[PDB]
Amino acid sequence: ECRYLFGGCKTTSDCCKHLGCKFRDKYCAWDFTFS
Repeated sequence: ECRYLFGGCKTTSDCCKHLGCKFRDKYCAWDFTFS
């Protein structure tokens, strides 16, 4: 399920688009392109 900003993600492939799961916070933080 696309875990928007601050969405519990088990991995990077568990978040929305512009978001990326970082092995640390457990949530989904922006990550896609230079912005």
